Amino acid sequence: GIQGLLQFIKEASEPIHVRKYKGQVVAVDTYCWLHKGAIACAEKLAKGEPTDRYVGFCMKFVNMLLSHGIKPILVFDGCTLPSKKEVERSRRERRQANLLKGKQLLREGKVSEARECFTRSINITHAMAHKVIKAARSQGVDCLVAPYEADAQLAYLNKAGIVQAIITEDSDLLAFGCKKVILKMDQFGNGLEIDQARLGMCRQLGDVFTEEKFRYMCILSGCDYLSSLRGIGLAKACKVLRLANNPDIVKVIKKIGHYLKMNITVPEDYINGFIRANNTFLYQLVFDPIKRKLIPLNAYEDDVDPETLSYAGQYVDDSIALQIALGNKDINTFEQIDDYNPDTALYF
DNA sequence: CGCTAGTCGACAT
DNA sequence: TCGACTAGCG
Ligand SMILES: [Mn+2]
Ligand SMILES: [Mn+2]
Ligand SMILES: [Mn+2]
Ligand code: NA
Repeated sequence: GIQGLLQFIKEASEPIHVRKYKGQVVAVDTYCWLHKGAIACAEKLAKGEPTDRYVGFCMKFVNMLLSHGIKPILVFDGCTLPSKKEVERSRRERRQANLLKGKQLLREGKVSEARECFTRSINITHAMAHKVIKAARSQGVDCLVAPYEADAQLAYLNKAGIVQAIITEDSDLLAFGCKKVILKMDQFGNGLEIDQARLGMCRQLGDVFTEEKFRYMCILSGCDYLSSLRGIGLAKACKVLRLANNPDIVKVIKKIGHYLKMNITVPEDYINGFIRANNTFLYQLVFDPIKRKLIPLNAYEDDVDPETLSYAGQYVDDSIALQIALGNKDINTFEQIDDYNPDTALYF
């Protein structure tokens, strides 16, 4: 999550409606709808009580898309990424803390604060997502569980031309190189659209509107893969990259103390972290829904050795990747929880 | 002025 | 899954 990215490129956004993509294909970061839908029933998901309201919550959105002739491809998060294991551990810890806090508040009498702790201990399991998948398949809507992060999968779907837009709330999709991103979409169909090509409209970006430089900026600002340097945001990173008259990024990062004229100590492990973060944004494993195989988000360059890309996702057999993609195989238990077969009547 | 980290929100009666 | 708002510090 690139904090303050949306407001930073505000001049490259515009209010639209979904009808602009009428008759076209659009992929969806479904976990946002899952969270917002789970908020309405936080306490019941906290007590372990049976609840399927979030299903209907996502379904009114899906149906709203179907009403305007849109073809939605619901994309779901899959396995945990090693480049995000720290943030995941932290989030898990906070969810646990809030859960225990709320449960303690139930043993007193405070009902509001307990609900406030329960609405911040929301854990979107893969079973709920599977419920949403079943509900979507009952309506004939394509679904796809990403090998890891849904971000990279959406990015691939958008870059491959399989979809023409990405409905999400996360700003990372821009850093992954998505062409068209639809943000802040209500249940009525109104939202903001940020096109990559329009990134040149932002005067405060300068010449930093190319995919590579924009990615470097987003990384230097501070992402989930790598915490930024102390005192470095979007503006200073963009400033460095604008003053960066050098194709090699490493030397620039080593010269960040010069480009900003500040006292910045940069550890080697932070440089390695930047390389790993960049390679995470570039070559994270996604799933080709047509050829049915595990591929990186972008084709490997000649200046990169895929042997040292374990943090960007581990390769598995294409059959397993397909079973996970369909959602038939649970992410954790790695066991078959469903028996859906797309052949026996997205996947051409 | 820009960056940081904490608070607060998304639901919907 | 995330972002929006802001007091407080450089
Ligand atoms: Mn998760
Ligand atoms: Mn994501
Ligand atoms: Mn993300
Ligand atoms: Na930062």
